[PDB]
Formats: sequence, structure tokens, C-alpha cells
Amino acid sequence: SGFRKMAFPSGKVEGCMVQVTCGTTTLNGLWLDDVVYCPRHVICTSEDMLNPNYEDLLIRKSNHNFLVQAGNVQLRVIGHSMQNCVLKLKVDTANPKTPKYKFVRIQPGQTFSVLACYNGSPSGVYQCAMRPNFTIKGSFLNGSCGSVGFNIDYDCVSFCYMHHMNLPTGVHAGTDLEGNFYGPFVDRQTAQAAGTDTTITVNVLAWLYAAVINGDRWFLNRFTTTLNDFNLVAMKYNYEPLTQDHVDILGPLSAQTGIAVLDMCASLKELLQNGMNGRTILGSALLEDEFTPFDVVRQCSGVTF
Amino acid sequence: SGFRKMAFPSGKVEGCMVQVTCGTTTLNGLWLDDVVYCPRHVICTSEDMLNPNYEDLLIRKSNHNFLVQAGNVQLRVIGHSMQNCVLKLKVDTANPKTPKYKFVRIQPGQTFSVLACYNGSPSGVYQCAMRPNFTIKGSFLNGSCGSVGFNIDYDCVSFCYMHHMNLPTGVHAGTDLEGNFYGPFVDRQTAQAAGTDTTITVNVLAWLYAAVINGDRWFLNRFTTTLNDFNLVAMKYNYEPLTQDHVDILGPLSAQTGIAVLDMCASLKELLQNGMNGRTILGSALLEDEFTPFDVVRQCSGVTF
Repeated sequence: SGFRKMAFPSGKVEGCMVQVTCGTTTLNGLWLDDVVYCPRHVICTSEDMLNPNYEDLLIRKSNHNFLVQAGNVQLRVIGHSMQNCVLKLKVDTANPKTPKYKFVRIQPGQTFSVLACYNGSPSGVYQCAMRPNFTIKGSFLNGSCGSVGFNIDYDCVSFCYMHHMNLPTGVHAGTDLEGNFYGPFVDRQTAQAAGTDTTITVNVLAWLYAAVINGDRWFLNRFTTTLNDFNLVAMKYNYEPLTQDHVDILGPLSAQTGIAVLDMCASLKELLQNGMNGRTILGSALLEDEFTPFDVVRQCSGVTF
Repeated sequence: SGFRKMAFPSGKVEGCMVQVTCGTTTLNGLWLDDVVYCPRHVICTSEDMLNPNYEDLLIRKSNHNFLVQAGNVQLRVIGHSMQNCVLKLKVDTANPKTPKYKFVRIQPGQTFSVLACYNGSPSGVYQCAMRPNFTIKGSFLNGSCGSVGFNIDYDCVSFCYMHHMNLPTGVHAGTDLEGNFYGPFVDRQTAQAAGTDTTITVNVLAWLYAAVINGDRWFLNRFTTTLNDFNLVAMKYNYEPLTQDHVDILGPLSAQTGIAVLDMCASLKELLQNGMNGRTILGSALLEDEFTPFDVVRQCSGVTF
């Protein structure tokens, strides 16, 4: 009973966090096997950060200039390479706490837990979504860079995010664990246009299902609709279009709730067109698009790790 | 930049969770040193739960009837006692992962992270507040009972909550780690009147400060007010009264934000009386009372553990 924004357990990831210092700059890093992953902007000084040539800056640097503190204990850097926008420091020790893990790139709309860190020390954990414009709405102060986002599949930790930039706009940008930015971003302190953000339609849908499951059901209407009809209204309200794929993903919830996806769409249209009239759905006055269909089923069916 | 609802890192607590089975019933338990803490309602069968005499039921039970699975591994129960509404099973092994810890009772308004569990396995983590009527608004399915809530002070884990009841109303009740229920609750499947819940005034205040810190500041007015004046309006909107103590606690934020508590109150009164007019404060259409003054300073100043 009840339904909340819920992060994964952070333990396994906690034991992979390390501090990485280079000259002045210090930030977080991820220690897996004999390799530590971190942002290359560690090697920038303030001036560089306006337009760094990352080729030239690294050439000047050598193993011994990379200080990698694993909590209390130093680690011996024995090699370094740069893969897109990430840095990869090889070290004599393999992390004994290395979990079962993968690196995945995620699609916009998919959620993950962030473990926010300063000086390689865990600070707090929260759930986020990859916004359609490839930004995230997290909580990141100076030093948060290097913090990772991840999912868990029973015992396996898919890392999907590493934080790099706090955009002038106060949202957030970063890379997959192969250094490729999510979105049109680059690692340099400049003005950077992030696009129109739209609302993640399938998630909201999935969120309404959870509500019905939890007895918030005032929003249920008799009406039905069609994809074409609804999308026409979505576009109007900056919602992503809806696809058969989305519907297919919303299938299990339909089967259990006994509410056909397209009637739910009906409910949504009404909300969009009419607002909520001072009503709340699961203690929120607006609609929540940061819950995947999967996210609901896990929470509602009580999956453990 | 940005500001979110953020739980503590769950690792240290993760390694204290164990499954506890007795007859049919199975639920979570907390293994610390050679002691495992769990709800006594484990020893109830369905029928008992309408009106269990906990004295008589335990008398019938003996050590060997308590199955305590530590993930994979069984533990040898070598003694048992009942302390108010908690059960305390002594075992030959002391948990090697036992963290530095305390047990605290918390006051209403104070927040903590819940680690929701099924079969002694971590499921997910979220932040909660002790509502003025001593309920919580979490996410708890059958088996969630035994899950604990806690805070962290650098390296020390104050446990403040263990979950027992999912109330007919769809909110939640439980004990401190000495078994004394928070609130007027008891461990029996009956209708249980939880009181009027009011809104946690100081928290909302503290929350507005974070907003201003994050550049949401449209709600800032020129007006000022007094305690007496404001409280008069609070009572009207079911807000807890405000005390010099609350103000004293809001002092640091005032000093850094340069906004005197009582002007902030001014802003709040206006919001209460006028609503938000379709505006949002930190991506919420209503006001957030589940953030302590401490909670803001940690997040905003970036404290680690």
C-alpha cells in the first residue's frame, strides 16, 4: 500500500566509489576490477575548461600525477587512457568488492538511481529519468561530478550514467560509462542549448495505473479514445507520441488492472484538457512521468535484489 | 544545483537484514551483534491477529521454531525475549557487518530513510517523515513488515523505525527499536483511528529556503508578519503552530539566505491564502513538509557519510 519514488539499494555501488585528484581538481570515480572510471575534465584547470584540448592536456600528464584515494587507502596507477569523454586509470589492485556488473546505454524515459558523491564518499541516493532531451533533474553540487547512475537486475548492476556537467539552466548532463554523452552536450564550460523537453507519456500512463492499484481512481472516466486522436492532444501539451510499442509495454498492467490502455489514455486527455481541479493523484498535484511501466510492476509486485 | 527527495546510503543497513520465519509467517528482521530484532506479530497466525494474547502465544514457542535465514545461511537461535511489541532472538553468531549504531526514538516531523525489504532481501530505499499523527506514507506490501527506517551521522546508524502495520487507510505504523509504537497504535488487525494529520510547518519553511537557494523565488513577497499573526492562519489550514524553537532551528538558513524567518512566513501565508496559481516550487504544485531544516543543509552544503 502507498506508492513512492524509490531508488535501488546502493550498497554494491557504494563499495566502488573512489576519490580521484589531479592537480587542484578532485571528483568521484568508479573502481571496477583493476580499472577506475572517471570524467576526463578532472585534468582541466579553470582556464582550460572554457576550451580544453583534451589531447594536449593528457599528454602532459603521467600516472603518478593521478591520485586515486579509495576511502582511506591510496591506489597505484599503472596506466591511463581516454575513451571519448571518460578517463580510464589502470591500477595494481582489482576492487575486491567488484559486483556483478554491466555498462548499458539507456534510452530517454528509462529511469535509474543516482548515488551522489563528494570525495568518493556516498552522500545520498535518489531515482531519476533520462529526459527526452537527454538532461536529468537531480541534485549535484561541485564535486558531484563522477557520481554514477545505475539499475539492478537481481544481483547485476547495470551502470548507465556518469555525471559531468551542471548546466547554467540548473539541470544536468553526463555520459554513459564509455564516455559518450547522453544528448548534444560536450565537456566544456560554455552556454549549451538543451532542447525542448517533452513529457514522458508512457511513464505517466504507467503512473496512473499504480494510482488505480492504490485506490486513487477519481480520474477514471467512462470515455475511450484512439492513438491518433490522443497523440493529437499529446503533441499540443508537449507529450511524446505514443506507439504500439508503448501500449505493448503497458500490457501487463492492463491485464491485472483490467483497464484497457486506451481508456487510460481517455482519462489522461481529460486531465490534460481540464487539469486536476485541486485534486491529487498519489499526493501529487501534477502528473508524474519519471516512473517506467517496469518501475510500477517492481514496486507493486515487490521485487527484491 | 537542483533539489530532490534523497535517502541515505543503504549499504551498512543492507548487511543487517535477515529473513525471520515462524510457522507460516515470514518477515524481515535486523541482525545486530548476536541479536536479531523483529516484530512479534511474526508469531501470529491469521486467526490470532484479530485479538492475539502475545503472552500465551510465545509461551508455546521455543528457540528451534524460529527460523532466521541470513540470506543464504541459517542462524542458530539460542534464546528469545519480547520487549513491548518487538521480539529479540539471541544467536550464536554476532553479525560481522554490524555497523556503528544506535537506537533513537524520533519526534514527529523528523525524517528518515526506509529500506523496504521482503524475505530479508533489500528491495528499494526512500525518504519518509514521522507525521504529526505518528503515521508514515511509505510503500509497504505483505512481507515489508520488519523493514527499518534510519539516519546516518557520519559513520553511525541511528535506527528510529521498524514497520509493523499497513492500516486500512493505506498509511503505515510501526515501533521504535524498543518496540514502543509511534502513535496510538497496537499490533492487531482491527480498525484503528489515526488522528487528524496536520502539515509540518517548519519543514515547509525549510523547503522554501532551499527553493530560494535554487532560484525558485517568485514566491518571495515584500510582506512580513509575526508568529501570533501567522499561527492564526496556520491553525486555519491545519498547520502545526510555530515556536521560537522552530525559528531557532531555521536560523542558519536565514543567515545564509539573508531572509528573516518571519518574512518567509509572510510568503507562506500568501501561498496558503492564494494557492500557487499554476506555479511550481521546485517542480511541485503543492508544498513539501517532508524536509527538515537539517535535511536542506545537508543536501545544499553536500554532507557525505
